[PDB]
Amino acid sequence: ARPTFHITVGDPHKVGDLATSHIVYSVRTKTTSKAYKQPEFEVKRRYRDFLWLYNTLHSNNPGVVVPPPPEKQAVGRFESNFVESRRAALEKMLNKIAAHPTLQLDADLKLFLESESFNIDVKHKERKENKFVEQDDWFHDRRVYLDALENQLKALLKAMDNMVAQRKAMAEAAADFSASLHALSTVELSPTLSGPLDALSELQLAIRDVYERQAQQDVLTFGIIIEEYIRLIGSVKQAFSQRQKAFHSWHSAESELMKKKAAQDKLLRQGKTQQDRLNQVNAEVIDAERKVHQARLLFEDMGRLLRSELDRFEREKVEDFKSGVETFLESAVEAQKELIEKWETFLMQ
Amino acid sequence: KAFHSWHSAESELMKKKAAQDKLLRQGKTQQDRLNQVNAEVIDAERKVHQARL
Amino acid sequence: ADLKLFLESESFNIDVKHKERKENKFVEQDDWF
Amino acid sequence: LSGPLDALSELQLAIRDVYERQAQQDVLTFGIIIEEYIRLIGSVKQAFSQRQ
Repeated sequence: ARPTFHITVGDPHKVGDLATSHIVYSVRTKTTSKAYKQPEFEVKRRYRDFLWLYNTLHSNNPGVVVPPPPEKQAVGRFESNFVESRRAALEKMLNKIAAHPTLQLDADLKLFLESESFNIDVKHKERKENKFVEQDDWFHDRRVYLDALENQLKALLKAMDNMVAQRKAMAEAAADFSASLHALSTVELSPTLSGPLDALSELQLAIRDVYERQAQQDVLTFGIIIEEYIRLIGSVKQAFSQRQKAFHSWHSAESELMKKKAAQDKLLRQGKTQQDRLNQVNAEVIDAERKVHQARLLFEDMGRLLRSELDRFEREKVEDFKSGVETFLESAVEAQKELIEKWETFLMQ
Repeated sequence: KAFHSWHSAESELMKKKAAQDKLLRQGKTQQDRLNQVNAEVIDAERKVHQARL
Repeated sequence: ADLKLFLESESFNIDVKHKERKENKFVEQDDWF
Repeated sequence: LSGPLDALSELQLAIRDVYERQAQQDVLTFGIIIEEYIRLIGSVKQAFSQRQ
């Protein structure tokens, strides 16, 4: 039910130009999930609703994840692709969250997916309105690697940008190389020389297209999967900050404990202590003692949750780049076949 | 005091490590100067390991 | 190593060379001399 | 995992290379031959001038 939540994000009611206009998607939840009311609902959410929503998920789940959002226009234009990315980004975000029972439980989200009126009015409606060193170590080890990996992923991202730019001329080149060959084939009046010139016009126009097409096959596949990760790596950094907070609050609980115990010792070494204050300070001590224990306890299990997540995440990353590598493979082989056919055409001339 | 030295060593190591990585992924540091910082990151670990122990 | 880099990189010996440094009895010896 | 990831290093490059390769393979061939004609053409341009 929780992962068995079925989501189509479709219907790109892409509100026409404003230079910032916001696509509204059907969100059809067909859901056998019993974390979603409707076995089908469609809502028609707009970008803004989701981003917020995404944030809401962020908000209701205290460290408890919130993967990347609907796609950013922070590099996006409003492109079908971009909006698709958004659509996808959601799909993904949603997908996962649904196969995480908790994020899927956000009530706003139930209402959101299962009612069209946007996140907002839903959101009113809902609130009725080892060593200490060894533990620090894994956290720091972790931070640091994925910090390094992040700077790499930022360099790899901009590598992709280059690769798309470096498909251009190339393109402009083979587009004017075709015209060059073509041009003289219309002005030369010798059929059997004009014709071959013409055949070579064909090869270059054909190469231009095939090259340009492959940027959308293989390079864009990698540029999407790299973009996905930087958000998600981004997100466990937000999670990490919740855990350090969890750490901050514990340590405050502990400092509070020591203050109250130190006061008790002082009352004690006056040598006559009223029994009133001995019970009151001690009681508060005991409440502090729980606060410390509970605080340690949740914080411990946040790191444990982070471990379980880290090994999943790590395996995931490999699978994507293999499918990534598969998209490259299909384009490369297709390119060479297409080229044999180009070759054949000018044998027959 | 020993508790004080040991966390001191640990905050100093985390810093040293951090300087190292940022210098590295500046991507404009020769392997000579990297080696000077790296060695010092490893001496800080010994300062943590001896102080904790 | 300079030579590896030298032969296996064109930028000349020089920048390679920065990059690499990360930047017996008395009678018997005297007789051999 | 290191190995494959690295293996993917080799590849990309190997491929890269092949890609890289091709100007030199082909493009260059052409650039030369293109040039050549142009050389004649220049010269016959002269040829003409002589004729004038």
